[PDB]
Order: sequence, then structure tokens, then C-alpha cells
Amino acid sequence: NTASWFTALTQHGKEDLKFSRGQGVPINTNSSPDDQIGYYRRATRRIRGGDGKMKDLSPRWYFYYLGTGPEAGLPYGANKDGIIWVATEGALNTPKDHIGTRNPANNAAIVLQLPQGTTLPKGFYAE
Ligand SMILES: [Cl-]
Repeated sequence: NTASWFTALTQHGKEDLKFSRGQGVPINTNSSPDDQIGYYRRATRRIRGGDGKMKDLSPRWYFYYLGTGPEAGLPYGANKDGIIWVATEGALNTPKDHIGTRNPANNAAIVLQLPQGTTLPKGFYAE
């Protein structure tokens, strides 16, 4: 059982996460230009509120390299609710099994950083 290599982007507003073409891949100096491609997957947790009924928390969007993670089998551009795709110029459309996912027992998450000039929808924040 594994985890995203990066911390999540929390959705504070009504808009799903979306990036303009060529944007959205997190910075990771340990990966190469061919690897800069993947998807974000929405994870929506539920909690028992103060009243006593269940409710959704803010959705969290986690990045996974193409061909890894909970949707490792999906090809780039696959239509699936809660999955959005991103790729940098120069990336290769091949599975990134060599990067894989993170084992939290032996690796901390990488703080998710987006390069300068990256635009986001309302309610998401870039570090
Ligand atoms: Cl947050």
C-alpha cells in the first residue's frame, strides 16, 4: 500500500482542479524531463460533525505520475470523475513505473511546488 510522492492540493472552492496545457506537474528534481506527466486524483474524506451526522471535508487532490498510483492502468487523457491530467512540454507518454509511488515508512512527502507562472482555479493555492 502506497502514497503520492507529494503533499496534496486542497480544494477550498466549488471548482474542480484544472491546469492549462503544459502546466501542473509538481517540481521534482529527482525526475527527468521525459517523466513530467501524470494525473491528480481527488480524495474526499468524510467526518462525523459536531451535530452527529457525516459530512464531506474539503477535497484533496494528489499527484501521481502517469502509470502509477490508484489509477496506474489509466492512459493519459482518460475520462474519469476525480481524475485530471497534466503534462509538461518534452514529457514522454509512457508509464512511469520507474518512479512508482511512495512508501511513507521510508520517505517523507515532497512539498508540492508548482513552477513560476502556473495558474490555478479559484480555491486552490500554490506554494
Ligand atoms: Cl490546506
